[PDB]
Amino acid sequence: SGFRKMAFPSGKVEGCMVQVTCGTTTLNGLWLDDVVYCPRHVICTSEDMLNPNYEDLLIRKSNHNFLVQAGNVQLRVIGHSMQNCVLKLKVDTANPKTPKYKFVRIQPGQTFSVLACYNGSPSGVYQCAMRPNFTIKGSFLNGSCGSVGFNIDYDCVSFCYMHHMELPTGVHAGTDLEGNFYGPFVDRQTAQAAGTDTTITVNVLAWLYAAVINGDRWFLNRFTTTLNDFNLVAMKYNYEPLTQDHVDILGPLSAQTGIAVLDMCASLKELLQNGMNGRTILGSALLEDEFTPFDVVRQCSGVT
Amino acid sequence: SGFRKMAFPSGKVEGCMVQVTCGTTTLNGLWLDDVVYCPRHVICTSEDMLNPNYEDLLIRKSNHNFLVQAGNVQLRVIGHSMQNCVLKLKVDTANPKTPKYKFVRIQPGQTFSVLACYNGSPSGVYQCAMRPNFTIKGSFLNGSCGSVGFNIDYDCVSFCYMHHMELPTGVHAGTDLEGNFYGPFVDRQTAQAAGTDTTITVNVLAWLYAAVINGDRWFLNRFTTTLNDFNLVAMKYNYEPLTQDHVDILGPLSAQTGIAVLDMCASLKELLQNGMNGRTILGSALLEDEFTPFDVVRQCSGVT
Ligand SMILES: COC(=O)Nc1sc(C)nc1-c1ccccc1
Ligand SMILES: COC(=O)Nc1sc(C)nc1-c1ccccc1
Repeated sequence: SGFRKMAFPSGKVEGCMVQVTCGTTTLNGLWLDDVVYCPRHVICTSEDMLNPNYEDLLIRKSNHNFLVQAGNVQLRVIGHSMQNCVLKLKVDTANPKTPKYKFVRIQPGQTFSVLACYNGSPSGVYQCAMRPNFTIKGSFLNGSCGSVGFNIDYDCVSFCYMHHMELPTGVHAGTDLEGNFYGPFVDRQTAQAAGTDTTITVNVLAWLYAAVINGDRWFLNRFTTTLNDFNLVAMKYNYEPLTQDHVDILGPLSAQTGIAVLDMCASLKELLQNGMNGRTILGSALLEDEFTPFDVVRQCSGVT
Repeated sequence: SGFRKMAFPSGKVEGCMVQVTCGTTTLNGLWLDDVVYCPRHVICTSEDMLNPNYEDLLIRKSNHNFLVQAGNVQLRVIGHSMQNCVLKLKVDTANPKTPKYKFVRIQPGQTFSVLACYNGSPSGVYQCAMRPNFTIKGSFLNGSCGSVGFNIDYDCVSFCYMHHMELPTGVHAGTDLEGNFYGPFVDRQTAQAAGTDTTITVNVLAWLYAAVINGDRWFLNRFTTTLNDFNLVAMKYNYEPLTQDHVDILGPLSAQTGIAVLDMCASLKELLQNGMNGRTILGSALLEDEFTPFDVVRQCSGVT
C-alpha cells in the first residue's frame, strides 16, 4: 500500500551522461553508441542567446572545439552535425554502458522521469509531466541544460525530453532527442509566454482510482454524470476535455475498483465545485495530475 | 529555478539489489562486498508472522536454503547469521558494483531516497522522510521488503533504511542496516499502532525558504515571533517544537534570502492560523515537511 510520486530507476541513464564544453559554455550531453547529443545552444555565449544565428555560429566551430568528458576521461570528437535544436557529436568510442533505447516524442499529459545533471554529473531524479501548454515544471539551475527525460519499459529506455530553456515565468521548455521543441518554444532568450496550464483530467481520474485502491475513499459520492455534463464542468475549471479514448484508457482501473469511469467523473465534478474542505487525498490538498493511468497500474502492480 | 521532490540518482544502489528466496518467501537483499543483507522474516511463512520465534525458525535453515540471485546469476551462500532483525548472508563473491558505503541510523525528520524493488529488480525511486513517530509513508507492495533507503554524499552511499513491515494503517516500518527497527515496531503481524504523525517544523521552514528563492512569496508578512510564542502555535497544530539547533541549521537559508528565521516562523504561524485560502506554495496546497534544510541548499545549489 501507499502511493508516491515515483521516478524510474536512473542507473541506465546515469551511464549515458557526459559533460560538453564549447568555449566558456558547459552543459550536459547524452552519450548513446558513438554519438553525444546536446543542446545546440552549447555554442552560444549568453550574449549570443538574445538573437542567435546557429548556422553562422556553428561555422566557427570545429570538432576539437567540442570538449566531451565522460567521468574524468576525454572523448575524441570525429564529427558534428546540427539536427533541429540538438547537436550530434560523433565520438570515436561507443558508450559501453549504452542501454537498449528509443527516441520517442511524447504527447501532453504523458509523464516521464528527469535526471537533473550538472557538468555531466547526476544530482537528482524526479517525475514530470508534459503540460498541456508544452512546458514542464522542473527543477533546473544554470548548467542543467542537456539533462534528459525518459521512461523505462523493462530494459529499454525511451528518451523523450532534453532540457533547453527556462521561460521568464520559471517553467521549462525543451526538445525531443531529434531536437524538435515541445510546443512553440525556441532556443532564443526572448519573450515566450506559456498558454493556459490546464489540468490533465484523465490523470486526475487515474489518481482518484489510485486513492480508492490505497484506501482514501471519502470523496466517493452517490452521483454519476455524462461526458458532456462533466466536460461543461471541466471547461469552467480549466481541465482538459475528457474523451471516450480517456474513458477507454481508464477501463482497467474501473474494472479493478468496480467504480464506473462516469461515477468517478461525478466524484471529480463534486471535488471541483466543492473543493477539498481542508481534507487530503493520498497526502495531497489538491487534485494531482502527474500520474497517468499507466503509472497508476504500474505502481499499483509492482512492475520492474 | 523550480523546486521538486527529488530522489538521489539510484544507479549505485540498483547495482546492489538481489533476490533472496527462503522456501516460498521471496524478497529483496542488499549485496555489499561479500554480504547480502535482508529482512530476517524471509524465513517466515505468513502463518509464522503471527507469532514468529526467529531463533527457532532459523535453526531449521541451512546456507543452501537461502537462494540469492543477482540478475540471472546465482550466488553461493557460505554462511549466514542473524543481527537484530536482519540476516547477513555471506556469499563467495564480492559484489563488483559495491559503491563506497556506510550504514547510518537516521533521526526523525531526516529524508532519504527509497529504491522500491520486487524480486531483486528496481521498479522506482522516491523521496521519504523518517516521520516523528518512526514510520515512513512509502509505496510498498508484497515482495518489496528488503528495498532500501539511502542518501548519497558525492560517491558514498549512506544506507539508512531497509523495508520490513506495513502497519494495518498502511504506513511503513523498517530497520537500519544493523537490523534495529526505527521506533517501537517489531517484525510480527500484530497490533502496532503509530503515534501522532507530527509535522517536521524545521523542514516546513526550509521549504518556505525554497519557495521564496524560487519566487513564491505571497505568504511573507509584516510580523515576527519568538521561539516560545511560535512553539505555543506549533503545539496546537501538532508541529514539532522548534529549537535553537533548528534555527542554527536554517542560518544559511536565512543569510541567502535575508529573511530572519523568526520572521519566517511568523509567516508559518499565520499560515497555520489562517490556512492557504485556496492558494499554493511550490505547487502544494499544504505545508510540505519532507525537505530538510540540507535538501533545500543542495537542490538550490545543484550539488552532484
Ligand atoms: C553533417 O556533418 C557530419 O555528418 N559530420 C560528420 S564527419 C564524420 C566522420 N562523422 C560525422 C557525423 C556522423 C554522425 C553524426 C554526426 C556527425
Ligand atoms: C554466526 O554465523 C556465522 O558467522 N556464519 C558464518 S560461517 C562463514 C564461513 N561465514 C559466516 C558469516 C560471516 C559473516 C556474516 C555472516 C556469516
